[PDB]
Amino acid sequence: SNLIDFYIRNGILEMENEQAVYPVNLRGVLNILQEMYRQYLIQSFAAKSRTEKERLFNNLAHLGNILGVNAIHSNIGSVIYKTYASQALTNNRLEEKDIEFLRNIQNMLSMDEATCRTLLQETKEARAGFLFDKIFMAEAVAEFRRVCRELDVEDRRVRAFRAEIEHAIENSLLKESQEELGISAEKARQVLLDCIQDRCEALIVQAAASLRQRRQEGAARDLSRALRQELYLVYQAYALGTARSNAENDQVKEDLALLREMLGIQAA
Repeated sequence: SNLIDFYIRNGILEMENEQAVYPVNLRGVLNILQEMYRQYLIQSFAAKSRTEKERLFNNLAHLGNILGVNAIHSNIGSVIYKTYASQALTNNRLEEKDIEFLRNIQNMLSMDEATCRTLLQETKEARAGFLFDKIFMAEAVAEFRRVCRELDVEDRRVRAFRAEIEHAIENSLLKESQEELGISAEKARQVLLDCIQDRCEALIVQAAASLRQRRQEGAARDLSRALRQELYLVYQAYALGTARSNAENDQVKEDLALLREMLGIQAA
């Protein structure tokens, strides 16, 4: 039966490749017929010795003889034999290492230029992990824009800005615009109003929270005034007004006024 069939397999009757085969199966777990070809095939894609080169592909033949074109399937094969070991060199270790291992990979395979037809297909989405869930960080969400250009070269503007906001605030002005321009290197360059509606609803919390009880809203000012009750907080502007006047340096002179012109411009 499938019992005299496997007993026909008693024909192929390898121990090695046979065992290894079924072994590669029952284990990994399945068309008794299927893996049969499978394992064999990649076993052939191996190193030659004129007669093994023969028995193998020769029985590899008696195989198609079994199944008995569909042989495009021997392409769905290496396909993953690639994709796997492929994206294997995924997480940035591109090198001459990839270069190296890779080729040789497609070597013990068929694969015409199709290589690329995946080389990136992989490298491609290879990013779709990171820059997709760029949230779980922002320096990475940017790290995408870092390398997610290196290889591959919609609220995509949201993080773009958020990662631009958090990064910019923590973080010259116009060449850093080039850092926010790294964002225009992902999103449009006209979404400053999703930037402003994104950098405006931030200043507040500092106003609301710094402004609450004992000593200062001078801090929530220094950093929130790092942008570009009513007179009460205009006193933090008064507070540093003198507190800042901690040197009366040439600049201290100009940064104190316009700034105090901002809390003053952002009057109330």
